[PDB]
Formats: sequence, C-alpha cells, structure tokens
Amino acid sequence: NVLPTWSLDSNGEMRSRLSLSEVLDSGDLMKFAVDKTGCQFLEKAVKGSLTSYQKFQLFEQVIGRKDDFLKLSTNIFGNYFVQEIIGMSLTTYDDDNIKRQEKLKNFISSQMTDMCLDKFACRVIQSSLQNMDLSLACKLVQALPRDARLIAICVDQNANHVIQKVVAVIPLKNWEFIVDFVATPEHLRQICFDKYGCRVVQTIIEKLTADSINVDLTSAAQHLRERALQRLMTSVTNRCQELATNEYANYIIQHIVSNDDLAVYRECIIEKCLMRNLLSLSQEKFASHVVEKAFLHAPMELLAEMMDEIFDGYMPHPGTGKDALDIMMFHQFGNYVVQCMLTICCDAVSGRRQHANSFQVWLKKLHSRVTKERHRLSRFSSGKKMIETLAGNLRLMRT
RNA sequence: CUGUGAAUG
Repeated sequence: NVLPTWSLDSNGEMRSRLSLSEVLDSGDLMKFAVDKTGCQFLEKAVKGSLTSYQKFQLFEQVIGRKDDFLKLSTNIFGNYFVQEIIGMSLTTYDDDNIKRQEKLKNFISSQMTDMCLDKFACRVIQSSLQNMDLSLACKLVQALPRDARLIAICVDQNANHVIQKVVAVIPLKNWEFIVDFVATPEHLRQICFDKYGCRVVQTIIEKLTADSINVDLTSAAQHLRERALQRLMTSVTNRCQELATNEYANYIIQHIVSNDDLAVYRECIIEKCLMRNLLSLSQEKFASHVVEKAFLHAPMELLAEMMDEIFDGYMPHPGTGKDALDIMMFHQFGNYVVQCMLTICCDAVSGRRQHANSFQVWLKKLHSRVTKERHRLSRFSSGKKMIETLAGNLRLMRT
C-alpha cells in the first residue's frame, strides 16, 4: 500500500479504528484516495452523516487543488471518489457552489485533451458534463483540441464516450466545430472506418435529426441544426461508396436509410452508390445489410427499380445462364437479400405495406424461382426460411 | 447455410 505511516498499525496495514475526520485533519487524504483499501475506507466514510466542516474539507482536498485533483482523476481508484465528491459538491448549495464549479472547470480545461484520453479521467469529465452547470459545461467543451488530437479522442476507446456525452447534453452551438471537423473528407474516412469513431459519427447524425425527443426550440436553433446536418450529409453522400462497404461505416449508411426523417438523403444514397450495383453490393459481407435496409425503406418509385435491376437488369452469364437472382439466391451474403425481397412482397400482399399489383408480379416471379429449385434450397437453411415465408464475388454485365 | 459495430475498482 501507499498509506502514510501515521495511519498504519504494527503490521504495516491500515488501522481498524480510523475516522474520516482524522484523515481530513492529517492532510493525507491524497495517499488514502490512491490506495485500494484507503479509497474503500473513504467511500464508506462519506456515505454517512457529514458535518459542514467535513464537507468543506472534502471539497478543498479533492476538487480544490489542481495538481491533487488531476492526480486523483487519473487514478484507477481515485476517480470514483472524485466523482462522488463532485456530485456531493454540486448538490451542496452554499455560498461556494459556483466557485467550486469554476475551479473544477478550470482544472479540467487545463488538461482537457490528456484527460479525455485517460481511461479514468474521462469518467470524471463525463460525470461533470451532465451534472455541472451548463454555462460552465459549454466552456469545458471549448477546451477540446482542434488539431489531429480531436481525431484521436474520436477514435479512442474511452474518449469517444466523452464526445457522445457532449453531443447528448450540450447545445449544438458549442460543438458545431466538431460537426465541421468530422465533415472534412480526410477526417470523415478515418473516423467512420474506426470502431468507436463510427459510433461518434452516428451519434452526431442522430442528434442533428429532428424527431420526437429532438425538438427545435427556436428558428435559429432549427436553422443551425439543419445546416450542420446538410454539411455532414454532403460529406457522407460524396463518399457513400466506400462507407457502405466498410466493416464499420456501413451502419452509418444503414441509419441514413432506416431513419424516415432523413428521407431525402436516403433516396440520394440509393441513387448515387447503390443503384446499378445491387448485385455486387448484395454479395458484400457488410454492404448486403445496406442493401437490405434500402429494400426495406426505399420509396415505391425506387423500390420498383431495385426489383427490376435484380429481375431484368443484368445480362445472364454466357457460360452457365445464371441471372442475378440465381447468383444471389445461392450466395453466402446475397441469400439474406433474397429473403428480404421475399419478405417485403409477403408483407405487402397481406396488409403490412401499401402500386399493389407490382408486388403481386414480383412475388410471383420470386415464388416461381423458389418453387423451381426446391431441392437445392431444401439442402440449405436459407431456402428452409424461404419456403416457410412463402407458406467469392461473381458479377454480371448490365443489360 | 448461413452473414457485420462502445470503455474503469
């Protein structure tokens, strides 16, 4: 352990009869907070009844000294106690509440970048952002780096939650530079192709979309949100080809297709990169889900083609005579697309979806195809799921 | 014959 000598028994361990006031008066609370046993003692002690003097001491010794606060926030054990004391200070409304919040804001702003990338200090940052004064939380947001480190924070396993929290609890006026920074084409690729940066971008997109819980307050707020949304959507749709096939970015595309409030952009995504490539994209591991979402959420006018491309939109193979449907139906990733196409037709002819005769024609074509090869499809689980619903890249030449 | 995305004691 790292406990001070005064608080140890003759075996070198922490004394059993120890009180919180002794630790506070000794001025060695720091050594206790970074220790595994001492921090547990402190968390036990502060959970009881505390006098105003003890609250004052805790505030000053935990969140009142910059170097001490930074050392505790970046500690594996100390960060929990720091969050506890932060919440306690915010919930204590005396003549020093705003002053303690000001000191907290300054302490965190002086090391923002390094604290976001810290596995323990980012917890402190998030815990402050959602409970501290909004006036000072917005000021905290402005300490975020603007150079390449902002990419790091976005792609960091821990620091991405900080950016998503900022997006969740801070008005867009204060983090619009983040939208503009992600919208950069050289940054959008790096951030979207990352495991956690993709979550960051999807969270930003979801916040900039007006819906039931995202209700605009003023005309200025609505205009700001919609202009930021348009700026980000142009960047996304200019390189939607490489995003829809990426192992992580594809989700983003799916979102823009699944969300009915992004209809416009959805349709653009279908016409710019999806169309004339339904086969090869249906044969992709990650883009096949994008094709499924497109089939599920395309307007009737675009769904009409999306069917006609797979039906009569590719030249059959001159060697085997297989068309698009035959190649996709036996494909490891395209059979899910075929099942989705079957499902939309089975749902429209029943009453789940509303040109009604075109669905009859499409379902009759697909039903013919499935009934024809009942053997091979019965050999697989995909065809097993097809028949119940009714009850390696191989491309082709465009027609 | 099934197919892909979040970090502390």
